[PDB]
Amino acid sequence: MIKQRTLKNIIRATGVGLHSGEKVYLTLKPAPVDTGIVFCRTDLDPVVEIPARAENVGETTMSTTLVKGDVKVDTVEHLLSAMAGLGIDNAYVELSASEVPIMDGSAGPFVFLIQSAGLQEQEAAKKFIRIKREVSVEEGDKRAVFVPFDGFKVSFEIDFDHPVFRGRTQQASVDFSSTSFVKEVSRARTFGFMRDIEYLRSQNLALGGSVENAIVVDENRVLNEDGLRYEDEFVKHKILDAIGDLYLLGNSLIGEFRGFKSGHALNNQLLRTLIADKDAWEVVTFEDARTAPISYMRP
Ligand SMILES: CS[C@@H](Cn1nnc2cc(C#Cc3ccc(CN4CCOCC4)cc3)ccc21)N(O)CO
Ligand SMILES: [Zn+2]
Repeated sequence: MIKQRTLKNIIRATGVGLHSGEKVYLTLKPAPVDTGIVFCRTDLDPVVEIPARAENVGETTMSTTLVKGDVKVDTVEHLLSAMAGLGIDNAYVELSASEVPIMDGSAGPFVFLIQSAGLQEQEAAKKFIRIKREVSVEEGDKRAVFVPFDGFKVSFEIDFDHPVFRGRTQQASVDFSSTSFVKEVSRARTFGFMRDIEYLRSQNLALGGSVENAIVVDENRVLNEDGLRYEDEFVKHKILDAIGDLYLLGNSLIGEFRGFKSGHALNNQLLRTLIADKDAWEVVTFEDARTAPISYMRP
């Protein structure tokens, strides 16, 4: 069977919240079968526990925020993308502050931390959610859609309001094999335009931003000394974001996501619309990994 996965070992990181500028201590702890990904704030008493689920999303401005009462965990999208990409089912994420650290602005550092700690296969079938029918949300010219697909595929188009490298649009389609995430998506950094960033900074937002954790685009050219990691790093980063939001379903998807200008807010609306449309999906397991539509890397 395709088995659930957790971490072999506890692993620890430190970093800064890009939004908050706060120093945060991050601990990833192994968890047992059918735990899911569960966030908790170690700096509160009592400690509060928030499953990484669509129903616990409270804010979607610039990032996905988990909320339970007045306790928040901000910027979950990059870490959840790493845990989706590697097929982690079960883990505790323990934070000393209200925001996941930004690291280098990609999922790369999280993937390496997880893959260092090692993956542990567990004696329980991994659960998948199979898209059996098309489900779409729109807001003006923005679109997000789930369509049936025997595997996992993301198609994404961004549409800037001015040309960047001579075009307003950037498109990528990734049909995921076991290695696609690590090779072609995980290293894609977050980005902003210099005028947007200066405005955000003025409003006391993006207090942990730097060239070390974000691509800065000064109108139509990249400011960062060493340039881009991928030709279309920007759309690859939006694919990373969508993968992190998708994992809030709490099980791995069999199907295709297609986004046109779809950010955390519309991605979250698509999740809620899919969940409400129960005839469009079904939970499934694969007792034979060899006949499954998805395969993960060896543990
Ligand atoms: C979780 S990130 C999010 C998208 N997002 N939301 N807010 C963001 C802010 C930034 C930033 C920035 C930044 C600020 C200051 C500097 C330094 N200065 C520059 C040059 O001049 C002087 C020195 C550098 C860079 C980048 C991405 C952002 N996201 O991907 C959600 O998914
Ligand atoms: Zn992002």
